[PDB]
Amino acid sequence: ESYLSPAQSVKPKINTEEKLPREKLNPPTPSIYLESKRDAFSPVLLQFCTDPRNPITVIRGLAGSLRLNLGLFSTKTLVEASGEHTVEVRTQVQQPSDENWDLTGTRQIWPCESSRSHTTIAKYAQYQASSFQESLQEEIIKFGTNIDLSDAKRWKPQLQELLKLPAFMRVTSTGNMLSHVGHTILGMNTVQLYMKVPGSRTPGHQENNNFCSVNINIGPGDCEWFAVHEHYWETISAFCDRHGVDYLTGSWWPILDDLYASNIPVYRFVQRPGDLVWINAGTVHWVQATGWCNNIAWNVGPLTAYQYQLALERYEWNEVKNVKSIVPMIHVSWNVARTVKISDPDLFKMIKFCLLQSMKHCQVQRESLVRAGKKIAYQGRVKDEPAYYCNECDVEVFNILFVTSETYLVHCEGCARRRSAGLQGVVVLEQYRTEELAQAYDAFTLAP
Ligand SMILES: O=C(O)CNC(=O)C(=O)O
Ligand code: NI
Ligand SMILES: [Zn+2]
Repeated sequence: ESYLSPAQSVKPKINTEEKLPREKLNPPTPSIYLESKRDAFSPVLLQFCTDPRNPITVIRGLAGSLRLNLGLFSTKTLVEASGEHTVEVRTQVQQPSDENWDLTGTRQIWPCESSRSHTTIAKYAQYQASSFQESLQEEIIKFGTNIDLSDAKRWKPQLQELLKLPAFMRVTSTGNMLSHVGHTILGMNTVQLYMKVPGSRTPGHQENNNFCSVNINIGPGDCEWFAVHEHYWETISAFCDRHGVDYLTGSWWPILDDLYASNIPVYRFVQRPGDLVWINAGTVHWVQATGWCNNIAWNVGPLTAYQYQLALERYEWNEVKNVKSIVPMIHVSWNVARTVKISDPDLFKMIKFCLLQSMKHCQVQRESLVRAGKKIAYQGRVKDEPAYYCNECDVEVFNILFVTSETYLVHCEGCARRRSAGLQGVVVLEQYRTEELAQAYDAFTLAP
């Protein structure tokens, strides 16, 4: 049933069963300094970032290296650009980066209090200033997050500046899987902006479907990072379950000494302004703003055996957990095989095996349908067309689809069948004839 071949895994081997020393558990943060852009467009750094052995990466002083203008992202510039833009606010209590405490501050705990509000960039930029104001007068916090640069109109010069980036860091690249979904998934293939005051905290998580993440500190203020290799993710999960916080949907701040006691190595590093953090596929992380700063982040799937697997594992994992994979993987794999060539021998062979199963399933789902006497219509495809999801379970639907009215809905077989037992009142369609898929399959081969 699975779309992956375990025998094909490009994952590293960390069968490590020996308590690593203290120097191991506080391992040095992989880091790169960019003299010149020539460096930036080098393949060597691409190698580095994608290396499955490097869960996180900080390129140093990258911005000034490409001469990227971060004033475009300054809070002053954003207010002019859009003053009334909506931003969601997360209210929290200001604490030190490694600690999360109970209200009485007696003991330390995983679950992270977070409370949503909304406001305008306008007012919030005001708060960011009125906060820094009193800090001066001296010598509970609000956090702006999930602000869309998606609109290419008012954000135009903004988005036209991160085109200076190497191909693999860009929001849209023919070599970026998020680019083959064929529609917008916000803050992944769009740019999200964060405006912070000191102690602004993002709790533990992984990127959607294990996609790599690019993050650039606008500055001035520093951002403190913590991260853990994708390998340990399910044991961290185990902590959340224990503490009654949802791993995937929940807001949690890890207790480091818990992780250390788990023989779990932790990267911390500081991100200064102009520094680009690259989160590799799979890496559990959480962040805290030591300063006043703005940050910018979007998601990038590279094309690598590693990225693809982890994307697809999480995908199968979400079906199982009954969470929605924000990326329509089977749609993407097909959309890619067709558009893009492939050098990478493991990557190739992985998408191919996935496609085969994608193809094998339709052939079954159809076969059980046709002997069930169901009429299967063919509806072709429009250009610029979205992937499909069930209405109830939110699982991805590809190829054959189940439609209902009152204006139209799409279901998977199970959720459909439940509704109507004989698929009565349901119209089964095929977006792809069996030959269509058949040819596109062997049309897919290996590029030098
Ligand atoms: O930059 C921040 O505050 C949070 N960023 C992320 O979690 C990311 O880029 O993946
Ligand atoms: Ni993240
Ligand atoms: Zn369903």
